[PDB]
Amino acid sequence: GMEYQLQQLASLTLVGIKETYENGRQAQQHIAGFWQRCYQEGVIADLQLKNNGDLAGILGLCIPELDGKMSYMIAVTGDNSADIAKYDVITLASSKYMVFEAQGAVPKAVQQKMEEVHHYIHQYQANTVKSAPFFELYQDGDTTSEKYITEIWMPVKG
Repeated sequence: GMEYQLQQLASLTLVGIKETYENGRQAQQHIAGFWQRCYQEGVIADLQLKNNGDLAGILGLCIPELDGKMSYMIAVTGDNSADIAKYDVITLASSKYMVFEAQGAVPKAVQQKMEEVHHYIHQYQANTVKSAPFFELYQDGDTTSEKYITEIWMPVKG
């Protein structure tokens, strides 16, 4: 079902790498490959060394762009300093969130759930959702498992 938990975050510093796609659907078709490349290059290992634990996992941050484009940033919550400048180092502004769970193999289960979440918001949270970045949060585990849990954090007003 579309059960969620309300959570709130202070403003966070996110350190990572961003890719911008033409729109939401083209993003879905490139995101797995983007994760594969970051893994292959050692970017994931490097970001995990910077992970300060503010969020327990690594983020797939979805950044709706003003011109209709969709950016995806692979990132971790980190501390700010000159070092982080090699990567993109941005502030995710404080917000309340509805936090959903996708259970299943990454990326298919996450993209299925994300589609359900957008639909749920489109029907039932039209005037409560915020136009701000939203994210997938990945804990360690076996992401190929049909039992793997990914959190989906959608910003809401309040």
